[PDB]
Amino acid sequence: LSLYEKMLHKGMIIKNSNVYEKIKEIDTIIFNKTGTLTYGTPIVTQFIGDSLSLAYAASVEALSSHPIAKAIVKYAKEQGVKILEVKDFKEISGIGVRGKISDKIIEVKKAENDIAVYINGEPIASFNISDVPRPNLKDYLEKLKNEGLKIIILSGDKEDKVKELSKELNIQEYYSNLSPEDKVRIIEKLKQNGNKVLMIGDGVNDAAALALADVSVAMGNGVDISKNVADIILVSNDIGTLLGLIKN
Ligand SMILES: Nc1ncnc2c1ncn2[C@@H]1O[C@H](COP(=O)(O)O)[C@@H](O)[C@H]1O
Repeated sequence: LSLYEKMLHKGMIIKNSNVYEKIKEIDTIIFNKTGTLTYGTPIVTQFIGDSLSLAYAASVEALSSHPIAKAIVKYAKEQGVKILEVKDFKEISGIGVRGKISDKIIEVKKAENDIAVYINGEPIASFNISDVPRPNLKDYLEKLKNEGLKIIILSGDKEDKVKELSKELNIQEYYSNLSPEDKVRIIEKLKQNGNKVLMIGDGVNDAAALALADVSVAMGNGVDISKNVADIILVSNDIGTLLGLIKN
């Protein structure tokens, strides 16, 4: 039907209307990592420590709703340990959680294996938690060879998580440990350098960068601040779908 309907049926909401004109001009495609190149769901990739520590950690995390707490709880159930009764539980907002089991103070909190487990102030185990990447690569390579598109990846994630993923999809140019303010500035430079930037984002740390892109795409599973500022919503959460469109 109408162009809007065609796109919607392609899995794309076009909030803008001028965006088509804008797309022919784009020469730089920037991906925010989290929830764009990956699902937005943290998993335990590794636990270091024993099963008693695992049980303690999950028992305490069972009382939090944070995605990380959930991922630990889920990992432990899969190992087959059961949830223990916790007393004097406390979330902290910044660090993590705390609680008392069998006369032992248990804390599960961040660190830098970012997540540590402390039994009576002594770090006893840790979790390495990370994301699940979306299936694909060729799609992106079709971009590289499509037009002469430069592809950049950005995230507030650590240089280890980002380097690994960029190695994976074969992107040379990426930047890690970035705050929104950093991202705004990188895009700023690019636009000042005369580049036309299309950016795909998803979630809190992407909104301000997206608002500043020449054309902006938010993911379907993306947060509201991101979507109310995006030119396009990939309600399909299917990047490939968006790719094709870039193949004008
Ligand atoms: N329930 C939790 N268990 C362990 N660590 C947490 C928890 N909640 C927050 N954190 C830590 O706090 C950081 C930032 O939290 P957030 O700002 O809410 O995403 C996370 O990356 C974790 O290191």
